[PDB]
Amino acid sequence: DLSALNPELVQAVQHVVIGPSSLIVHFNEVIGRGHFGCVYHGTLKIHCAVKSLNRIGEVSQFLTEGIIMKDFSHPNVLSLLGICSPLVVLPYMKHGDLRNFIRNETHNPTVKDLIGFGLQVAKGMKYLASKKFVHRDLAARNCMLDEKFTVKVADFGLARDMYDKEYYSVHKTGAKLPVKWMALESLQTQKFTTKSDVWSFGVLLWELMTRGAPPYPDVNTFDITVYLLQGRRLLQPEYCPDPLYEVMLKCWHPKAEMRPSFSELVSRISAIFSTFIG
Ligand SMILES: COc1ccc2c(OCc3nnc4ccc(-c5ccccc5)nn34)ccnc2c1
Repeated sequence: DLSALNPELVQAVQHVVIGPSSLIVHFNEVIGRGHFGCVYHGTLKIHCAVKSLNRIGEVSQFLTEGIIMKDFSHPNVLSLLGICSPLVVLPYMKHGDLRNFIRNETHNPTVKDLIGFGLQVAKGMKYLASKKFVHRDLAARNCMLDEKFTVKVADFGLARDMYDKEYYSVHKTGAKLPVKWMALESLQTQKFTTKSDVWSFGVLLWELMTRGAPPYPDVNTFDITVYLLQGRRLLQPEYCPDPLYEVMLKCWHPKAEMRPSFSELVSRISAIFSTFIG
């Protein structure tokens, strides 16, 4: 129903919609499980990941969401190939999510590699933030790697889901929130900003430098606000450089407006990264 869309967006429908004859989808093996649906191998011949929304609004809104997301193009942001319940068609990310990749006893990223994964995330977020887009759920689980180990910020738009339900807690609005990645003010208000994405990014850097350790494991869910207000932050991982820890502390500034922009994070991290060999 093209009449129900913003007249500005009608021309973009032909570029976001995938005709079912162009897409093969392999429902025989699940590759990813989200709360809203499963993910499967797909051949579009380009390799893709096809996300079902089986488990789950306005069809017009679903399309506008897809049109917004398809226009996003950055090497460190997961693209939308198109839509085909509607199926979400995404580039295939061979090496899965960042957290599982750094936890994997196969592959041996160096400290330089790990900082580089962080830098890539920062550049993806710099792009997203320049598009005035707030991610709300930045974490290592929610970023992915392709065949060339290019890290991409994912889990947004039509790809948004809870892909690891363990790290989401019920608030009172029944919202299921990633409390251990959330900024102080967001835990209090449930409002998310680019500056709260910056807090989440600091936690992500910590994940990278610990190779995917769970943050605050001896804290129980929403008692995190209490824990933080005692004057606490995540401790410096053994292999995390001093200046990288200083960056994390800046990301966790009590005053949202004093946290660094993603541009500044790209600048600071590029510098630290350049000091390393191998
Ligand atoms: C080789 O195996 C896969 C599996 C799922 C994929 C995929 O699912 C959609 C998606 N979009 N954004 C995100 C962010 C995080 C996760 C995720 C999935 C499982 C476990 C943990 C996290 N999926 N995810 C997209 C593209 N490539 C994929 C490749």
